[PDB]
Amino acid sequence: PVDQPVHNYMVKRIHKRSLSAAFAIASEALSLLSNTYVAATEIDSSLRI
Amino acid sequence: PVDQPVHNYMVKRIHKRSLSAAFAIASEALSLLSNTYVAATEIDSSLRI
Repeated sequence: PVDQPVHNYMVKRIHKRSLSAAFAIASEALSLLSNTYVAATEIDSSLRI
Repeated sequence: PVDQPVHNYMVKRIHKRSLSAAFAIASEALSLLSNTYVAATEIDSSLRI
């Protein structure tokens, strides 16, 4: 009668990372971009696509 | 904010080759070829083939 069980209690930290990137849009790109949000019979489909 | 993409634009030259060969026809050969253009009951089939 000398044996007893033992339990371990370790805990782990969560830590913290992130991921970032850049993305550029031109003035002509935003200009022809804005009309495709209201795409209709106007705003030419070839340049839009 | 120092990351920007870059695109590469290389173009290829089409170049130009050809291939040539010789091929001879005898006088008897072409003279018999002329009669086979009007192949009929005349111009014998064994010599024609």
